[PDB]
Amino acid sequence: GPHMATGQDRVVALVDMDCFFVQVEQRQNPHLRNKPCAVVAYKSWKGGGIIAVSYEARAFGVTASMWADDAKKLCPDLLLAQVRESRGKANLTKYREASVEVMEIMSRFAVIERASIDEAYVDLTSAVQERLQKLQGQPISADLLPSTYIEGLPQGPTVQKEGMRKQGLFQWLDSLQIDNLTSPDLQLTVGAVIVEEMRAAIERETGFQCSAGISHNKVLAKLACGLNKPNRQTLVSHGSVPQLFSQMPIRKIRSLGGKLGASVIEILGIEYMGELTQFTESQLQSHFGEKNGSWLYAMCRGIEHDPVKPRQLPKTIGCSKNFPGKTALATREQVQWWLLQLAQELEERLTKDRNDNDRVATQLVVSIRVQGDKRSSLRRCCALTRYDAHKMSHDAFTVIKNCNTSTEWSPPLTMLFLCATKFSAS
DNA sequence: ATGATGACGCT
DNA sequence: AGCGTCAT
Ligand SMILES: Nc1ccn([C@H]2C[C@H](O)[C@@H](COP(=O)(O)OP(=O)(O)OP(=O)(O)O)O2)c(=O)n1
Ligand SMILES: [Ca+2]
Ligand SMILES: [Ca+2]
Repeated sequence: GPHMATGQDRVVALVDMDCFFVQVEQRQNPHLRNKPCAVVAYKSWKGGGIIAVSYEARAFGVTASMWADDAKKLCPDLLLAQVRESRGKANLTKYREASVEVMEIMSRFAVIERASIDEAYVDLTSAVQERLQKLQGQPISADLLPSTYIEGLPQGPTVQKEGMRKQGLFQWLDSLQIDNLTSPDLQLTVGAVIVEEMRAAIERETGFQCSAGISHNKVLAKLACGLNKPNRQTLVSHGSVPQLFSQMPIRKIRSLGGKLGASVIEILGIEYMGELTQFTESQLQSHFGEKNGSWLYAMCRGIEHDPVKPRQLPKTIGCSKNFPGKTALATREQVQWWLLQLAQELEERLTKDRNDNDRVATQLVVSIRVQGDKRSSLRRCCALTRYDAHKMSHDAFTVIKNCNTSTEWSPPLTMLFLCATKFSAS
């Protein structure tokens, strides 16, 4: 139990666009539609680096971080769109703008947290209560959930994918107690009805398809989203967690895909998320720190309290370019010229941002990488007082020039990064 | 060695 | 403040 919390207090969705940069290019160029295709940055080196891949091309084994020339070996008919190039660098404006299209539609339904260029979390708790006030006690038909998967179902007593989806959904809805407006499962179900609507509106008004996850917190909603991609949505109930987590590799859960997840596996000698339940909160805290330990203890039971933050715009605006291998900047003149190119794109994006969103950045963060992967090697800041490219590139040079151990610059820089931050209204 | 981003934690 | 981790 009567005093044990179960993490069923919210309805949270994570919406993520399907092969996003590819859809943006396919909307614009109908020849690319329903074909194996990919988006590449640059062209000179091995046909360019693949940044995004349609599902038709994934069926040939093509992935991101492949060189286009190598992708062609797996998929000879592969079609390519390339990222716009401005001032000698890749420019993502087209995708940032398509992103705004989608975010503004989602923001009509509820408060969103912009999680990336093509993903947003939604807290649907209030919206769900609303929809439950209307539809006073009346059944939810499977027709309101035409693309929803219920994770863990069907169980017990078809041969095709859509057959299985529906069988599971029928089992789910048949068991659903609609007379209790406090039922966590009913609330998730209504949550999923709203997300069907949201996803319909996105596709109607933009042409873009997406997937979604619906559950009681962000981590489960994110996990749920990727269970049935593309163009589908997945409901992960509290009750589904023990079986789902029982064979779920630790690295699949958000924030456990890197070093901490590896420590968890190595120190505890476990593989799957469910196995974490057999450790006390104190043991987990002793191994991984108080915050991580408490987080892990709750999370392996499907419980997480990270709030959906009310934030629709990025908190930073940055411009970055890598200079790998022989292309690494070796002279002072090069460093200054590329700082200028970056500052000019940055100035362009800052002026737009100020006009649109009534805010101004006050700090300029300058970050470089040295040949050989020193320490980002180095990060320094200065005041951003004027949206002026020549001043910003000059200031950035001023704060990094001391790092030169040499007309010549050594060690060669393999990356430059300018980032505007610490925004104030207006 | 996708190269281009973005959010947040630690000290 | 500057570096590290984790992710799209
Ligand atoms: N390391 C990465 C990962 C992604 N992206 C870009 C290209 C993607 O189209 C977009 C969204 O990334 P996702 O990881 O969501 O991948 P997609 O949306 O392309 O595919 P999926 O349908 O698997 O989400 O961000 C990128 O530039 N660099
Ligand atoms: Ca995506
Ligand atoms: Ca994404």
